[PDB]
Amino acid sequence: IVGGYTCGANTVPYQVSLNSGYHFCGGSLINSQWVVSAAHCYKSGIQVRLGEDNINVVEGNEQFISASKSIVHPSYNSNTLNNDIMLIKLKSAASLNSRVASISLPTSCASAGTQCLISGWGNTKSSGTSYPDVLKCLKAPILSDSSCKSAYPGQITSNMFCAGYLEGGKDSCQGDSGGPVVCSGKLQGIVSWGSGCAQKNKPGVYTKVCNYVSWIKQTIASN
Ligand SMILES: NC1=NCc2ccccc21
Ligand SMILES: [Ca+2]
Repeated sequence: IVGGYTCGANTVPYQVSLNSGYHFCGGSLINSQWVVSAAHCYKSGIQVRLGEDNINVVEGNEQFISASKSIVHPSYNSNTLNNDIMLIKLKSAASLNSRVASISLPTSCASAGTQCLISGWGNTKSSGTSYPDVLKCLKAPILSDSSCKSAYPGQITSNMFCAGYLEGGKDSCQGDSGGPVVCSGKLQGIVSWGSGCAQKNKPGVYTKVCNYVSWIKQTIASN
């Protein structure tokens, strides 16, 4: 997260870290057994880390749970990042509490201009590299589809939206992928891609979760 702020420990209790020896992506807890992330975060041997603030220090509220299965969206296209969504099932259910909590799925899509909370442990610099140990947060509005498509001609599908600031300075970044965009208490986005981080006229691009609610619900009911 570039241009954001330190969230505060466990203030984003649905935020998870995906670990394969090291943090490599975010995700969102949607019930005690299931996490949503980005398809481009797929790999084998994922451990889901819940209740994290400093990802390099055991502070006492973490739960570390191996994935038993991962399900990449059937239409995911790794070339274009269309349908950049996957589901991860936990081998044992998380113990839900104030610091480990699920986030609700959309009941409809959200409007342009709606303010959202984006969070993650990704790079905090727009030029160069610095990775935080503690979770970072950013408040950012959903941008109009025309501003999104103008920024990324030929790359935006109906399964993507942009959020952030056309002036730059505030954005998600590498290492935030798979994490949440929460608007009005609903998981409306998954951190997906962008051109650079926090650059003018290049806002972040997010998977449009509201298009996937039926797929999510049916997939988790059958797995
Ligand atoms: N907003 C983003 N710009 C580049 C990038 C990489 C990975 C996730 C998000 C972004
Ligand atoms: Ca920790």
